[PDB]
Amino acid sequence: RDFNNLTKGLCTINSWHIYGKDNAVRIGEDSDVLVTREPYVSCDPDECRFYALSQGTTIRGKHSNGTIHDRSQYRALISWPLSSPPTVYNSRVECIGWSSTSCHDGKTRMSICISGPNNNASAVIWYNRRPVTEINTWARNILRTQESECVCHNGVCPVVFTDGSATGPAETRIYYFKEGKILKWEPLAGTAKHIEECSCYGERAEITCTCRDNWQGSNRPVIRIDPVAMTHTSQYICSPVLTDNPRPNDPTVGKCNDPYPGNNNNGVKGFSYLDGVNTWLGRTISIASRSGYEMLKVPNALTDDKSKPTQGQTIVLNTDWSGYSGSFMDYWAEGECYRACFYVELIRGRPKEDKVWWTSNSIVSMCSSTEFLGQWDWPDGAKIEYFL
Amino acid sequence: RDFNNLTKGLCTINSWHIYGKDNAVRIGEDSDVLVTREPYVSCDPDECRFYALSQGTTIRGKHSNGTIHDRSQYRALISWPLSSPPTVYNSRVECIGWSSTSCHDGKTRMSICISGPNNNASAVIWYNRRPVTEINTWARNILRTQESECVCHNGVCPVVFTDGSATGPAETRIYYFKEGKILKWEPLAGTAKHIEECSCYGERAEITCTCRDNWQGSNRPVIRIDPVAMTHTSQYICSPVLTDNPRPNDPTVGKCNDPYPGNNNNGVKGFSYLDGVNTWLGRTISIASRSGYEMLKVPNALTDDKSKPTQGQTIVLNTDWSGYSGSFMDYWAEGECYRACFYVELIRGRPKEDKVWWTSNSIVSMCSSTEFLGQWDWPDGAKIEYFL
Amino acid sequence: RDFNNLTKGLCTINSWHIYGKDNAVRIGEDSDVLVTREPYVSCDPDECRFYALSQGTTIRGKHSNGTIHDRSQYRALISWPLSSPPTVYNSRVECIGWSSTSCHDGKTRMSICISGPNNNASAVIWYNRRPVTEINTWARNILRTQESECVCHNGVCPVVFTDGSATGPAETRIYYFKEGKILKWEPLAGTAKHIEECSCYGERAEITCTCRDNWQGSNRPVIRIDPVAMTHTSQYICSPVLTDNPRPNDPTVGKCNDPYPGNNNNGVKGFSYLDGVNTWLGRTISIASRSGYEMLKVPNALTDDKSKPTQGQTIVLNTDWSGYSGSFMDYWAEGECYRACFYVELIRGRPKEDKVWWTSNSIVSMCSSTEFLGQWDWPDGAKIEYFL
Amino acid sequence: RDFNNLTKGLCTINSWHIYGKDNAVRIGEDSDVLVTREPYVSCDPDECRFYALSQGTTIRGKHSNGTIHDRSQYRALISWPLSSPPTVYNSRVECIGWSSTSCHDGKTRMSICISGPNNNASAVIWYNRRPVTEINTWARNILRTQESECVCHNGVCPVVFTDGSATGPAETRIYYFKEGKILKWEPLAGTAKHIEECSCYGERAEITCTCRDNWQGSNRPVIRIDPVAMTHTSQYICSPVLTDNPRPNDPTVGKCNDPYPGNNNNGVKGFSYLDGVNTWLGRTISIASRSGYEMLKVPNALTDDKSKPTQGQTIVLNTDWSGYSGSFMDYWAEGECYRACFYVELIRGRPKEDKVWWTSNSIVSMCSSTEFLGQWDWPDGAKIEYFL
Ligand SMILES: *[C@@H]1O[C@H](CO)[C@@H](O[C@@H]2O[C@H](CO)[C@@H](O[C@@H]3O[C@H](CO[C@H]4O[C@H](CO)[C@@H](O)[C@H](O[C@H]5O[C@H](CO)[C@@H](O)[C@H](O)[C@@H]5O)[C@@H]4O)[C@@H](O)[C@H](O[C@H]4O[C@H](CO)[C@@H](O)[C@H](O)[C@@H]4O[C@H]4O[C@H](CO)[C@@H](O)[C@H](O)[C@@H]4O[C@H]4O[C@H](CO)[C@@H](O)[C@H](O)[C@@H]4O)[C@@H]3O)[C@H](O)[C@H]2NC(C)=O)[C@H](O)[C@H]1NC(C)=O
Ligand SMILES: *[C@@H]1O[C@H](CO)[C@@H](O[C@@H]2O[C@H](CO)[C@@H](O[C@@H]3O[C@H](CO[C@H]4O[C@H](CO)[C@@H](O)[C@H](O[C@H]5O[C@H](CO)[C@@H](O)[C@H](O)[C@@H]5O)[C@@H]4O)[C@@H](O)[C@H](O[C@H]4O[C@H](CO)[C@@H](O)[C@H](O)[C@@H]4O[C@H]4O[C@H](CO)[C@@H](O)[C@H](O)[C@@H]4O[C@H]4O[C@H](CO)[C@@H](O)[C@H](O)[C@@H]4O)[C@@H]3O)[C@H](O)[C@H]2NC(C)=O)[C@H](O)[C@H]1NC(C)=O
Ligand SMILES: *[C@@H]1O[C@H](CO)[C@@H](O[C@@H]2O[C@H](CO)[C@@H](O[C@@H]3O[C@H](CO[C@H]4O[C@H](CO)[C@@H](O)[C@H](O[C@H]5O[C@H](CO)[C@@H](O)[C@H](O)[C@@H]5O)[C@@H]4O)[C@@H](O)[C@H](O[C@H]4O[C@H](CO)[C@@H](O)[C@H](O)[C@@H]4O[C@H]4O[C@H](CO)[C@@H](O)[C@H](O)[C@@H]4O[C@H]4O[C@H](CO)[C@@H](O)[C@H](O)[C@@H]4O)[C@@H]3O)[C@H](O)[C@H]2NC(C)=O)[C@H](O)[C@H]1NC(C)=O
Ligand SMILES: *[C@@H]1O[C@H](CO)[C@@H](O[C@@H]2O[C@H](CO)[C@@H](O[C@@H]3O[C@H](CO[C@H]4O[C@H](CO)[C@@H](O)[C@H](O[C@H]5O[C@H](CO)[C@@H](O)[C@H](O)[C@@H]5O)[C@@H]4O)[C@@H](O)[C@H](O[C@H]4O[C@H](CO)[C@@H](O)[C@H](O)[C@@H]4O[C@H]4O[C@H](CO)[C@@H](O)[C@H](O)[C@@H]4O[C@H]4O[C@H](CO)[C@@H](O)[C@H](O)[C@@H]4O)[C@@H]3O)[C@H](O)[C@H]2NC(C)=O)[C@H](O)[C@H]1NC(C)=O
Ligand SMILES: *[C@@H]1O[C@H](CO)[C@@H](O[C@@H]2O[C@H](CO)[C@@H](O)[C@H](O)[C@H]2NC(C)=O)[C@H](O)[C@H]1NC(C)=O
Ligand SMILES: CC(=O)N[C@@H]1[C@@H](O)[C@@H](F)[C@](F)(C(=O)O)O[C@H]1[C@H](O)[C@H](O)CO
Ligand SMILES: CC(=O)N[C@@H]1[C@@H](O)[C@@H](F)[C@](F)(C(=O)O)O[C@H]1[C@H](O)[C@H](O)CO
Ligand SMILES: CC(=O)N[C@@H]1[C@@H](O)[C@@H](F)[C@](F)(C(=O)O)O[C@H]1[C@H](O)[C@H](O)CO
Ligand SMILES: CC(=O)N[C@@H]1[C@@H](O)[C@@H](F)[C@](F)(C(=O)O)O[C@H]1[C@H](O)[C@H](O)CO
Ligand SMILES: [Ca+2]
Ligand SMILES: [Ca+2]
Ligand SMILES: [Ca+2]
Ligand SMILES: [Ca+2]
Repeated sequence: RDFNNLTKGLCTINSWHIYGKDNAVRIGEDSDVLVTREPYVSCDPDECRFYALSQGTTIRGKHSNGTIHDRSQYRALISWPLSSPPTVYNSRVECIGWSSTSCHDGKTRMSICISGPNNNASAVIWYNRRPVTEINTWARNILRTQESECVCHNGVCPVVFTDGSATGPAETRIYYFKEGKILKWEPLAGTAKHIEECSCYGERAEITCTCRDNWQGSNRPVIRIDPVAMTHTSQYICSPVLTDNPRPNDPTVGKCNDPYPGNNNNGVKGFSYLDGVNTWLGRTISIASRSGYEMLKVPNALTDDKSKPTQGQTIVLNTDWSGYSGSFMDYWAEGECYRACFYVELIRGRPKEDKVWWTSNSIVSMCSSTEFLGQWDWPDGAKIEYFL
Repeated sequence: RDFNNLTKGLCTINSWHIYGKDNAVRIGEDSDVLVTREPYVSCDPDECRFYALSQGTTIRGKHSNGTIHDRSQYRALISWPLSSPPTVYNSRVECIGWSSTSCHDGKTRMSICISGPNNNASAVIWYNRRPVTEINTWARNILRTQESECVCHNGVCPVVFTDGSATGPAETRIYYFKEGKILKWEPLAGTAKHIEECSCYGERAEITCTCRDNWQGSNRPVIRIDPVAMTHTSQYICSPVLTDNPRPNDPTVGKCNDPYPGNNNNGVKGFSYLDGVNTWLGRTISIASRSGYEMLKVPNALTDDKSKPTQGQTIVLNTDWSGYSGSFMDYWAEGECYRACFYVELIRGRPKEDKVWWTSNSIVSMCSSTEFLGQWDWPDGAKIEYFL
Repeated sequence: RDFNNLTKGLCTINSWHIYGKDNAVRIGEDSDVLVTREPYVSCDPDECRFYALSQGTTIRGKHSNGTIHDRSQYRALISWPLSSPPTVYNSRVECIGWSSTSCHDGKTRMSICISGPNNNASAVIWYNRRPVTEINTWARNILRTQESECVCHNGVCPVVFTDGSATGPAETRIYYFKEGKILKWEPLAGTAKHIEECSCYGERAEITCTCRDNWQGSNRPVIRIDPVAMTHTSQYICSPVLTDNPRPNDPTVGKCNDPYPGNNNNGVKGFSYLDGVNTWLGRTISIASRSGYEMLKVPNALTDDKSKPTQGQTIVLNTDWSGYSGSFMDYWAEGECYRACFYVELIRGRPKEDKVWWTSNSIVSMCSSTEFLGQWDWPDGAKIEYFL
Repeated sequence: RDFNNLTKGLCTINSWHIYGKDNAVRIGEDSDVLVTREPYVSCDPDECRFYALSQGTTIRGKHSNGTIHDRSQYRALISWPLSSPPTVYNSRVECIGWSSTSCHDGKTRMSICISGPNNNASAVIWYNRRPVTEINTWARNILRTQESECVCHNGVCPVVFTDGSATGPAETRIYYFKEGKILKWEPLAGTAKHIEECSCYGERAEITCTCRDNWQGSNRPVIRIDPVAMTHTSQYICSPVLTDNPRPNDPTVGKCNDPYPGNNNNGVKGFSYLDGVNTWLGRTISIASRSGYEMLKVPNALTDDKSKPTQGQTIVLNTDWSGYSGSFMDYWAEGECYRACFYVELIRGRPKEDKVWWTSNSIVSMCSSTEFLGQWDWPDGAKIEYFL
């Protein structure tokens, strides 16, 4: 009924508790589970749901062959109930396309899907489950967006798009939507040199996005957005605890205003919570592949170029596959503070498990606790041999 | 709560954006997807849904053998959520029969199914999901209707029926319903010589239907209906851009008040938006079979017998199957104008793909954008070899 | 919100239009459809649904072997949306048992299931989806009830039960429920000599039930109930158009107050609408087995022992299986009169189709039209060979 | 809208009537039914549902191999509609973990799942389907809880947890929750020597729990809780009718304040209704394995150490498998008293049926009748040979 406002700060993060897990690849071995990738989580005022890009086939279906490809006419943003698997019978299609974001502004949901050939893509912006605005490609090279939820404040929902090269300068724009209409857009500013796949959260009337510099950086770019002024800035996480993948080994000193070098032309969607001493970074455990997942408390990671971990939690062991990770919060929970949450995509099949013809994923998701909770690890759990 | 009134004009159509796609044949290769044909789309005030005639069997079921036949006791109008596939578990049966139409008047939904042997068919008119009126065959030769949504204005929902020959003069009637009760009916008037399968839209208190002349015309007949006076007229699209299928090659000058000759006794359901310079026509790309699909901006197509395209958009490549197409709009969207939409049925299996015993379809649907958006093509996406 | 009152008479019945058909055995050949029998239809104020006794297994499941048996611990009254099939995923369990009835009183639904061994059965009466009353067997020989909907008037819902022999005198009782509580019960009165499986309808504050005399009668017993006085009487349909099965050939004169002889110890659930000249009887076409189904207009069938048909309609051809049939009406439809409806169970598998190990059914249902509509036939449609 | 208060006493229990049965293993032989164990039943004000711990795989899925294990990352508390099976498509995930409880306080539902390795487990307390409180392991040895519903009074919902050895003294705590927040907790008091898996019910402002002494007792410990004072006590059922499993033969005199010896280090979740002369105890019929299930009326079982049965009812024959059993009541039923209900888990597969690689269960549930109803037996009904 009223637009949500980001009026709280982050709760104190002392560990992470289990929130949701769908076991999709395990279940889908013998039931009608859609092939997906690029999942995330997003809340409405009365319900939190899982989101992902469907590949328009089941896992056991013969059409799962070739689902390593990212962009086809058979993809769609779907959502489904928390910790269920994305099945043919319980998945709701939000919009058609192969890159997406979605967020609820307190009154209703905006969802954005991009589709088209590489040189001629377009975003359709849906609001209250109707298409309202369309944006054509501006650089004719894979118009793409967050692949995790956007955040709204007083009806204003900023969204980061990038169009242009994955391996060289690109054109990044921040659109400021309200009711699916464009209030304003800006070209990227500040010192981030390449932006993809922003993972975002809102607190005290500011939106923080941790992104992927695909071109040069193994540290992550950060965009900080003021949704009232509709202005933003960008920099990198200063910390030497480097959080992209693949990446070089951690140094002793990071970079604040440039890419930390050592790996070019590659990366993974990731996230952080940047809140002074209450700062936690996610990363794959492996420097070489999307294997393992950990949370590291790195006080002042954003601003301190020598900051190292003071605490940590294993999410996925290094002998298990991970993938994309991103941020969401239940903005509508009761209580004095916003509880940080994240999900990790657990990718299975190709390219690393190539005895199957498909690529898919399941989801694990955690939220922060002010307790110091015991840790477990949360693998996908499927036996690929079963699919042979 | 109030009856809807057609109080807006059409938005400016500068391209088409993707709206819905169900990927049904791909998904149904390995999940419980009903065999269908004759699909369409229709909105309620709070939801838009996919509609089709079920064949009362799944695609992988052995009973899909023989589903090339149009009329059986196993067919029913079903609806299901936008861009989901029509599954056994998520499909709602509207009514029983093998020819249908459906539309929401602002307060509730009217659905019409016709069933029976060829010589003794009957329409049952359902309103608020209860049968209210029944109409017996008047020419004892396949009583049949639109196979796409009707349109209502102030409670009045006109519906075009035809009973009689597919290959010679037939008896076409326009019924004017309100709350499922017949207010009036008229025999066809004006210069259209044969009418089937009207695709209709409403704007500024008038309903425009683009139909199929199965007997003689490769140009399409048009019925224009005044739902307040409850009167109508008919003519043909004047344009030489001919839009039935199969059809002769395009001439330089069309016919306004007679069938454009060259193909007899055949056709496909299609549609147009006829709005002065804002006029767009759909057609299969092939003149010979239901292959490919394009949208052509043909200013004044209705009234100008020399009008040629000034713009276009590919929907389905000519190396992919199409099928029926039709019109719908979300009459309940907020905004100053009605956004034109359409769907294309993508038919698979028999008669052209005859290594399978079944015939089915998936759906793609688009709405108009006031942007000039990049184009993609939208095939069914299924590999028939997988079903062998 | 208010209790429904039977304030209307029957509409004029001039033919029957198709209402619902689930095609369950066809669909269930390759999807998760529950094995059922003893189906019926019943309306709530906002929805009409299909009802049946599940056998607690799918048709393709190995546990369908043996489902020819009527009474097991694996049976339950289920309901599901009109013209859908009873699937594992869309069926709601009303109550547990192997004999049932159900009806909505205008405020909420009463459902009754009987379970137990033959000598120790009990009815549980559910109201607003909670168990409220229980009734123990009184004759220790298969306590059993209607297998089709009950009818309510001002909160009073009479229900006919029989306990005792199927082939000799039994103890039949009429319970008068309100909010699931017993207001009163009576032993059977009038001249009916054996009662099973009453099919009931309500009009002008009276409830009429057409039942099965299993012991001696090939004419059907009738119970007429006054739900305000909570009293009833019974007789037989006088007409020589005999409507049980199996049955002797039709004579020229029937019996009003005794069983019409010729077949002993056998029968089928059936129904009629007894309304002076507006009287229609259902019967299987075959005198020998549950094959075919027709509706016959037999003016004054109840009271005229020489009355013969003046009109008719084929529902199921004599080369197709039928089964149980029963009455229901949408008491909540708008309009000046109650539209008569019925369903026919289309039984497949054992005992007549014994190359399969299972017995199941699909449903067809019709309502009356004041038009003279063309007729079709409505078989189950499944090919048993597909299940071999 | 208001918190529920335990203002009624128990109805008179004169027998048990059938309430719910899901036939899950039968149905799941050929449909997408999740593998489960540790089921229970719990009501909301408008709906009663089945609950269990999923194993994150279907029964026919290859991942069912190994589901004899109790604790994995693939488990979750799920709920589903009464007497449906827990399917992939109709199951709602309450929370992630391998030990649980859940109860509705009149305004909304609290659910609690525990997850983690054996030495580092944690409880997450969800309220209104959001995580609110987390509790870390205190004895670093499988933190575990009830595995059946909790009970609330005026917003206060006590919950029994145990952390520590299964075969020696452990640390049991009673947490008093309100809106998912901890109001208070107490260490176990009174004379019970070991507590696991409390089955609880509420009447006249007191909560009674019948638990499992795994270490020494074949009589059951009882905890009685005052949810207004937030205090409790504990003792054993005095009766010589011993109700754990496995167990020695029944003696003539029981123990009130110590474990009845004869079996060490083993047991089964069970329940009783302790209400003076209106006292009923459940037990497996076999003393040696989880086979058979009966209800025994044992007047004053709680307080009389020589009390023997005066009445009984067979629930499951001794030639059929049983398992866990527990208590629930519909606190929101209308009427002068609370109707006692219980469920029995019918375990199938390993360890006793070891030709299959999986372990799963179905559910049967009964409520009390003030009639003396005939008895049936209620086995799972599945043929294990079908799964070979
Ligand atoms: C029950 O549950 C408990 C809660 O989960 C669990 O306890 C938790 O245990 C985990 C696992 O050990 C702890 O996580 C670690 O935390 C480390 C930080 O803590 C240390 O440093 C602080 C500052 O100097 C100290 O304050 C702190 O001391 C305090 O706490 C102690 C408890 O553990 C207590 O005993 C003390 O008294 C004191 O009060 C403590 O000494 C953190 O450093 C560590 O992360 C690094 O190590 C991991 C390898 O294990 C890496 O995977 C990770 O990436 C980090 O190392 C990498 O990066 C560093 C920073 O850049 C580099 O310096 C390293 O060299 C290393 O770099 C290599 O690896 C990278 C990754 O592959 C690569 O990219 C690089 O290039 C390079 O190759 C870890 O997070 C956790 O904090 C505990 N939580 C709590 C509340 O105690 C308990 O164990 C469970 N109990 C049981 C019985 O099972
Ligand atoms: C990114 O996305 C962009 C947006 O989609 C995309 O640009 C789009 O490109 C398509 C594909 O080319 C364009 O569609 C065509 O539009 C044609 C009309 O435009 C021409 O004519 C106008 C009037 O004379 C001119 O105003 C116009 O010029 C303007 O626009 C230009 C941009 O393209 C620009 O460069 C200029 O500066 C200027 O400002 C332009 O010249 C339209 O004619 C065409 O349709 C015909 O051709 C198709 C074959 O491609 C047929 O399939 C179709 O049916 C039409 O031809 C048939 O029918 C005609 C009419 O009857 C006959 O005359 C023909 O002979 C032919 O008949 C045969 O075929 C029939 C079908 O099988 C058969 O039935 C007959 O019997 C016979 O056999 C097409 O629609 C589109 O408008 C562009 N949109 C926009 C906004 O620009 C861009 O390419 C993408 N970019 C990248 C990098 O990939
Ligand atoms: C398009 O749709 C139309 C609507 O459905 C359809 O027309 C319908 O056609 C059907 C099929 O013929 C009609 O049903 C029959 O109706 C018979 C009654 O009507 C006759 O008798 C009346 C009174 O004497 C006359 O008023 C009436 O005349 C009027 O109507 C005529 C239209 O048909 C018109 O032409 C006239 O001008 C006039 O105005 C008419 O003559 C009815 O008797 C019949 O049922 C019996 O026959 C069936 C066999 O076909 C049996 O299956 C059925 O059980 C009945 O016979 C059995 O029982 C009788 C009574 O006991 C016995 O006397 C018989 O001997 C027989 O008994 C044997 O069989 C039993 C069953 O197996 C067995 O149990 C016994 O032991 C014994 O073995 C049938 O219902 C229908 O009324 C028409 N409806 C309308 C509105 O016209 C039209 O055909 C379709 N059009 C096309 C082009 O396809
Ligand atoms: C239709 O439905 C009817 C309703 O269900 C059904 O009638 C019911 O029948 C059952 C099955 O018989 C009855 O259950 C039993 O009830 C016994 C108690 O009743 C007796 O004792 C009372 C007190 O002394 C008497 O008041 C009572 O008399 C009254 O009622 C009679 C009706 O039956 C009537 O005829 C009389 O006139 C009178 O008015 C009656 O005599 C109860 O004792 C019994 O349970 C024990 O026996 C079972 C074996 O069948 C065990 O499985 C069970 O565990 C109990 O025995 C074990 O434990 C005892 C206590 O500790 C020990 O003393 C025993 O030795 C034994 O111990 C061994 O076994 C244990 C379990 O394995 C093991 O752990 C031990 O270590 C040891 O090895 C049973 O519950 C029921 O009450 C009837 N209900 C009603 C309302 O009548 C009727 O039969 C059905 N009709 C048809 C036609 O099918
Ligand atoms: C059916 O008839 C009964 C009996 O007349 C109606 O019941 C009355 O309803 C009114 C207003 O809702 C009450 O205030 C009276 O107390 C009712 N009872 C009696 C015994 O008079 C009932 O409303 C009618 N049902 C419908 C749908 O109109
Ligand atoms: C799931 C898995 O098996 N992940 C492993 C790690 O356990 C570790 F062994 C590692 F060496 C590493 O990168 O850290 O290799 C990866 C992985 O095999 C490769 O990077 C790519 O093939
Ligand atoms: C899907 C497909 O393959 N469509 C093709 C067109 O690609 C083209 F090649 C064409 F020649 C034509 O009609 O335009 O043939 C049709 C088709 O094969 C036939 O008309 C009928 O068999
Ligand atoms: C479905 C079917 O085939 N029904 C037929 C009728 O078509 C007819 F041929 C008849 F003779 C008859 O009873 O009327 O036989 C029955 C049936 O075969 C038997 O009664 C029992 O086996
Ligand atoms: C289901 C079943 O077959 N249960 C039987 C009882 O019928 C009975 F025979 C009994 F001896 C007994 O314990 O009471 O054995 C058990 C069981 O086989 C074992 O205890 C463990 O293997
Ligand atoms: Ca990078
Ligand atoms: Ca034509
Ligand atoms: Ca009989
Ligand atoms: Ca024990």
